[PDB]
Amino acid sequence: AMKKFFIIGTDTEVGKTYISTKLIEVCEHQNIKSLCLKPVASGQSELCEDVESILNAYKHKFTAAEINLISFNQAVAPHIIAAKTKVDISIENLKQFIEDKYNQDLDILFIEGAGGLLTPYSDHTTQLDLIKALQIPVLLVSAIKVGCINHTLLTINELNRHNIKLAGWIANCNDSNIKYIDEQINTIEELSGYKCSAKISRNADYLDFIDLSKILI
Amino acid sequence: SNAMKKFFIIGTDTEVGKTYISTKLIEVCEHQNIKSLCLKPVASGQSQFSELCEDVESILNAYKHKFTAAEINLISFNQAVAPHIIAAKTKVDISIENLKQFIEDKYNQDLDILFIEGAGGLLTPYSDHTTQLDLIKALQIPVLLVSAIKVGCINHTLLTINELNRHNIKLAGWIANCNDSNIKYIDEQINTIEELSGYKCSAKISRNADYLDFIDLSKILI
Ligand code: NA
Ligand code: NA
Ligand code: NA
Ligand code: NA
Ligand code: NA
Repeated sequence: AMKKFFIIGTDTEVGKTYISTKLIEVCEHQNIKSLCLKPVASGQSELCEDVESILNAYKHKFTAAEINLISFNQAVAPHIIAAKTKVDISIENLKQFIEDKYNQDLDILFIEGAGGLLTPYSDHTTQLDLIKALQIPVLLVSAIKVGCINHTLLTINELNRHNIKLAGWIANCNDSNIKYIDEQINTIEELSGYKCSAKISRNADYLDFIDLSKILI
Repeated sequence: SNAMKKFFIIGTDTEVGKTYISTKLIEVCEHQNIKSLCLKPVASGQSQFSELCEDVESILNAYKHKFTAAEINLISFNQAVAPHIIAAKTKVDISIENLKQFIEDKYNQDLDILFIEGAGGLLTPYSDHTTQLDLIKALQIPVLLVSAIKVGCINHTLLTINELNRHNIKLAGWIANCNDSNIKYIDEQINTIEELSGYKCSAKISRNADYLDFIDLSKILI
């Protein structure tokens, strides 16, 4: 009965990790047994910054080896760094790593990906290939800024083409200088047909936790 | 002109240097004595020096004012935000039918090439129920895709190409706009896009002018 969510962004640097920490915080506060994986990571803090962020959200209940399989140091590709260092980001190895968690006593398993939907894992594979092999739903994090509507709709359409369920989308309103935030969110909802699951801003709010909790119910 | 070739120019994101590429395409035509026109039917972002939008001014300057602002643009907004949002706030309807008529009305002119510069990405909205793609579909013309090479460009370029392919829209070519010389692994990213998409890059444009630039850009038109 374990719920599973593969977390992707609409672009690189949409605050996806920040959202993962908020989802972890909701589970922890509700005494829900959860785990958040970061199977592929880049950019060192010994451990990568996103790996450290997730371990810190769980108050070190888990280890880096329990959540991460492969790490890169340059903030470009995991995939271009993988080719430069002569290592592979293998779909089968990542699939086995994630599916191995399915018999743990968890209510929810989150899997934070390595950027966008078609972020490559090689010059012949993308993150979609892994998500499609897993046959699990996606949680899409959209950073609200000029151009986000095009990126959010493109990502939702690609998911639809490959019959990957969209469990929900989250508006990361990480920049209060962006004008017409509410209008951009309403447009994405209208054009996509998906109501926004949660509107998260820098200003901490309990509605964030109420809305985030509903994704998990 | 019955022989007129048409190209709808779109970007992988809102600020990818689309207009700079359009000015280079105009320059190749002007130099080869090819009769061309470049439209910017929907524009946003006021010029630094006039009441007109910056992209409208760039196109007019590229043609040395052989055309008027009314010939190249139908709808303009001062704010550099999603055009449909300003349109809704200012009681302006961005209509697919009106844009289609504005563009198709140029087809009886003595032009060898018609460029139409779009207003952001493929799915940038024109309203709460339409996007740029609806106009492109209605026009039945090929697209030129401008991709700014930067981290995240692979995902955006592949998503845009796949959306074109789903709606049976011809991709005339994609251009790598290497507008930021500080970006790491530029050739590796272009190579990844070519291998995953199946489309060889039509032209690699950098901050420094090159012979390859004009040869490659000319080949898109021939
Ligand atoms: Na296991
Ligand atoms: Na493949
Ligand atoms: Na589907
Ligand atoms: Na006419
Ligand atoms: Na529609």
